[PDB]
Amino acid sequence: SLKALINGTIYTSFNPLKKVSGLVISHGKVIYAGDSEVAKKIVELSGGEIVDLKGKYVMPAFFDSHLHLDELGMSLEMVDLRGAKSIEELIQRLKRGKGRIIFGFGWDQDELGEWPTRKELNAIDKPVFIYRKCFHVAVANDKMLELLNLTPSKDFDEDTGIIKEKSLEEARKVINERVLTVEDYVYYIKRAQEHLLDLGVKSVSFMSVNEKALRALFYLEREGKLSINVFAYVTPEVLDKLESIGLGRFQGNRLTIAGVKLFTDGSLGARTALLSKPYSDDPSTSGQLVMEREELIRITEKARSLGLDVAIHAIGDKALDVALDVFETTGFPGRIEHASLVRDDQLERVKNLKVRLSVQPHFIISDWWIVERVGEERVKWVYRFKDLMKVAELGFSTDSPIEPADPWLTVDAAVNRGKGKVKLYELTKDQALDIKDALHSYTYGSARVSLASDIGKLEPGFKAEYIILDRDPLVVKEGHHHH
Amino acid sequence: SLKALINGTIYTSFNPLKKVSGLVISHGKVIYAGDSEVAKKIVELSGGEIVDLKGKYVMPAFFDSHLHLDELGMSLEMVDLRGAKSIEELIQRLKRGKGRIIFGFGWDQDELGEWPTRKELNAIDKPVFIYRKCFHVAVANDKMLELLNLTPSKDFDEDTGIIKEKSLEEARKVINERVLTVEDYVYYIKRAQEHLLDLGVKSVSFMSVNEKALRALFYLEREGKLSINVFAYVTPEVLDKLESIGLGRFQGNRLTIAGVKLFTDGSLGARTALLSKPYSDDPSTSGQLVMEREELIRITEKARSLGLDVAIHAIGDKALDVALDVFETTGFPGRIEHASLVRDDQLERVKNLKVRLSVQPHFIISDWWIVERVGEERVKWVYRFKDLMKVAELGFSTDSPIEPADPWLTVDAAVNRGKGKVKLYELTKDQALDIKDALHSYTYGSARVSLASDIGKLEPGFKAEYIILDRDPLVVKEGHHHH
Repeated sequence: SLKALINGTIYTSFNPLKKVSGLVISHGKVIYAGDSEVAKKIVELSGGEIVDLKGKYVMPAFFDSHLHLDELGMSLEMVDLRGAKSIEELIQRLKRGKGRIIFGFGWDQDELGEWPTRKELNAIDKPVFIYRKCFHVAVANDKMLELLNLTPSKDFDEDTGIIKEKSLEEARKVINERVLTVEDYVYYIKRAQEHLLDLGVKSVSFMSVNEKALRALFYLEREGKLSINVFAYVTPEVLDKLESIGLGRFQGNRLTIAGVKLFTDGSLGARTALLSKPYSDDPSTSGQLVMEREELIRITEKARSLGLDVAIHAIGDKALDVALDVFETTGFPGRIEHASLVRDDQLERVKNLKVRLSVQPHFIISDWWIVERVGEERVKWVYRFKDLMKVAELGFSTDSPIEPADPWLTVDAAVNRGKGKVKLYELTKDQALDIKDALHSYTYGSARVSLASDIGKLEPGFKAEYIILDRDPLVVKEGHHHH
Repeated sequence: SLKALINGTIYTSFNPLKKVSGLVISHGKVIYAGDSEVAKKIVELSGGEIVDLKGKYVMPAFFDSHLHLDELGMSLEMVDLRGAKSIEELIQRLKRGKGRIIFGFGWDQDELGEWPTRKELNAIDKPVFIYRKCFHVAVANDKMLELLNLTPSKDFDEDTGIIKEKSLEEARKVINERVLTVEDYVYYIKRAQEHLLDLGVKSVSFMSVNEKALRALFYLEREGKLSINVFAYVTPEVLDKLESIGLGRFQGNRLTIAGVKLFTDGSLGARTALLSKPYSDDPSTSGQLVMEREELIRITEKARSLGLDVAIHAIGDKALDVALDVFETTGFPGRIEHASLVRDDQLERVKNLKVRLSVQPHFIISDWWIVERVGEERVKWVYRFKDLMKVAELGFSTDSPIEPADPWLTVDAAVNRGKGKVKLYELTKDQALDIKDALHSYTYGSARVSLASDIGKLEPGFKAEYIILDRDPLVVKEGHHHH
């Protein structure tokens, strides 16, 4: 169809700020951006729909440059056990849960009075698997333990049903590869995309797409049931399978086979992020390197032989050195995920290697313990978005479901930096972004970081991914957007 | 870019005949078809290029619904040994050949005076593999035989270098899977597509895409070096590998993973096509079934589980029964390739199952021996294109490089049926098509047969694949098209 959007205020770009009064759209792409009367005239001659905006505002849709579509779907279906004050309350919540397997999250023995147990969870006549708050421990009943068939170890207590550390790593792998079916993944991804679409997020980079998530994505693409643009960054294990048929970058209608996702380190919360000096609240540790340079380089080169992008998780400042070493050696300006701790000296190296950065501003709000982890002397390195925007293309993301998916909450985090919420604000005030730069990062910034060359602006040649607002987005309080 | 094609005669459809004077094209798609002044006005308002046709004619580009892109590339690079009158002449031709391995075709011992031999071909300091006329026998030198490492049998004479029957089948498999590299396939496909593009063929169904051809296609697609639309029909072996990642129908920019290609029988020339009664010139044989129904159904269902199309080769009339049995049982209206012999009773079954047909009219010209194979009593079943067009969507193709790729030669074959060239004309006069129906079959007919829903017409919504002609294509002698 050929359509015009007329008689409204259409933002086509944020950096630089450009507004028009009329758009012409042909087959999902903008072909004219300018005067409202010209737009209407074009569509009158051609034949087609003329949409009266009636003074409403139009902006490019949000692009979340880093999330987990399958995990978001699971999270939306999970039983919420946060704030449960007794085993009784916990069992009552789990009994209301729907589906083949009852997944839950968020319980805390401090709230409950005691740990939940395998025996207590046997009262639910379904496999039950429940994550503790912070997702480093889980408890399972008999039926779920039968499905999991976990390797005996000290990290798996068979009597109490408590699964932690590497046994939890095993349990997650088994759930993701064996227990869940492709049909489950289709269901989870459908749920996630409808949630995102309702929030105005119309494009994503889906990180760590595994074998079954990829099968689900292919299914949804061929059925025309993918409702958002998905840039798939596969696991190394999936990359091996792509290589076996020679499938590299491939852009479909909604699905793009985009890249591979790699890890250098863990997280600051668990103290597994790799630092150049020990943790300030644990001087015995400096974090944990997940993969060595040689293996990271090998996977990067395999991906590059297929024209695929390479995204590397690096939270700690030493992990960033490792990630930058990989990109320097391969001569590929890749993307770095998180970039949570960046030293003053690393800013110029980021600039010189021309790397892309995907950051998650809502982590400022969630990670209240950050200054305890890194100390005051490293505070200036923390989530330094204003500094990073100067040296690299910067995209915004939520890492959903780790943070809420609502883009306005992440915009607020970047603009206001946890003012009145967390210690970090007072210490890092000068890193606050203005609303224009935040919206740019969450639209065109995210698209560029994801190598989506026709997304992020509403200028001619770009995909017509837009959202319609009642008010000027630059002028509304972030937490006050409706419907 | 937004462009207008104005001041010309643009055929947008052949059945029914529709002409306009102006087209507007946006991002490779037609968005307006109509008056020349309206088209120019649209592009003036929008901004963009206005192309003056200066009275020239425009038609949808040809769509060859069945060819072998890799084999066409190889054929164009091969040494032509047709008409070589001595071993001396043959060696002289092969010495002028370029490349790592010297491939040749078309020699005949009747022209040469004698068979060529391994020893004689040792005079060329490269691996040499030379097909006899009709491609059922080949001869190879020492170097090529080293590369091939063929299994000892009666069909492989190691002293003379003569390879035939199942040893030739082995040699071809080894060449295609092991001897040729992906880089060779990239080179062959590039050569083929430039040849086709120069002929006005802008879309193809590429049949029996093997593992390395698929790798090459993926490479060309990601590099943006595919210059024609390619609908890939993979081998069953490749289909297994698609299934391993869940890759089904997938439409990229130029490359579509479209389907799987299956075989019921052989060919009438070799008397391997499967007939319901013995051959008229060999009463001892009725042809040869390549694959049984159960296996054909299994592969069809595997493909259908991935939303992939299924194309079945059926030349003989009994082979057609087998193909129709597969489509009936699976409940899938698939496509049949060739449909060379169709009985009066099979016409209604074709109609009822709603199958698509890809036919090759130039076979009328090449297959001079056809009436000897099938006899006069089966002549009415032969290449009955007018009858078939009444009961099914019909696409035209060349099966290149088996026939010449020039679409005008195939148009002529359908319209004139070998008048003054072969016996078949006088016997099957009434099956001749008019030029409008031939052009329709070679554009929209071929697209529909290949499930290319946005190719084949120059109406709004369709891809702008067109060719520019000096004259009205409906009014020019077929063999008289220039440049």
